[PDB]
Amino acid sequence: RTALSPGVLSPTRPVPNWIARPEYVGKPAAQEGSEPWVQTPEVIEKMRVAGRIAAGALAEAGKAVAPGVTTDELDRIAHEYLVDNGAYPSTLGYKGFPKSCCTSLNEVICHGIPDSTVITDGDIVNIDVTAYIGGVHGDTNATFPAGDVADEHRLLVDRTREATMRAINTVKPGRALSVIGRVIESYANRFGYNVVRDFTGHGIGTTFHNGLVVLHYDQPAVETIMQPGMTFTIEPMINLGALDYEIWDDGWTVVTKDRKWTAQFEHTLLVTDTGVEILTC
Ligand SMILES: CO[C@@H](C(=O)NC[C@@H]1CCCN(C(=O)C2CC2)C1)[C@H](O)[C@@H](O)[C@H](O)/C=C/C(C)(C)C
Ligand SMILES: [Mn+2]
Ligand SMILES: [Mn+2]
Repeated sequence: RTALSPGVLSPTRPVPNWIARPEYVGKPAAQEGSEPWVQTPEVIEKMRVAGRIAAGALAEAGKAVAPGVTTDELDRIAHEYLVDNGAYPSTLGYKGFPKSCCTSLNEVICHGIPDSTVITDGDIVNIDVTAYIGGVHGDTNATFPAGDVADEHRLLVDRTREATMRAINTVKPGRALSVIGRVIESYANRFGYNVVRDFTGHGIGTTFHNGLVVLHYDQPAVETIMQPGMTFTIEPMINLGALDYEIWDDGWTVVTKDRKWTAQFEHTLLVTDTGVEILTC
């Protein structure tokens, strides 16, 4: 279709007061980045709840992807799902972000802001929802087709889901963390795609981004070894075109400079005693 441009935002959606806010709501920055990478058994139990709720919200919003829907409506459905299940939407009020999920159409790499933009036939849309409940976070995203998606765009989406799943399969105690981005990038590059560098996955727990970084490209200089009880996301963004990007005037929305489309998937993972468990169903 035509290159995207910003629509109009709807007003802030309320959250029932009884649902606890993360500490960072309304503040310039979050108190995150230096927390332990291995979680306690108590926190891991809590993170199974938050992950399940985030995965339900993402699935409910995904069911509404269809030509003619607005990205604001996806956000209303995600928001409603989270608050009906007792969870706060972690994006809402993180460094002022104004909505309860990120909706990233077509050439939007990440961090799209739900708004009056109407989806049309052929579009792809990433919906990224995080839930905060029991003092911990759960983060997941997926890219959904709207209507009759072109073969090159269908392939990019299915190969980005494959890359994410291949990477998840490598996770176990003792594995070098660098294998994740080796597996993602070696697979994506077979088809000539380019793996985004400047946005990464991350440890997650009682804080949204806890200071652990997970790269999605090949970077053998990272020495980090995976430990039982570590919790982190794998969330590669994969481009049909070049990596060069621009940020919109809202200071959030990241778009490819060449306007070629891009796809993402994300799960929150637990390193178990023997392998990996997807906490976001
Ligand atoms: C692609 O998006 C991921 C992403 O930017 N990661 C990079 C980390 C972003 C925050 C700062 N970082 C840290 O290491 C700091 C320790 C805190 C890098 C992000 O985690 C998404 O999955 C999440 O759903 C959206 C979060 C908002 C920022 C829109 C609310
Ligand atoms: Mn996310
Ligand atoms: Mn994330």
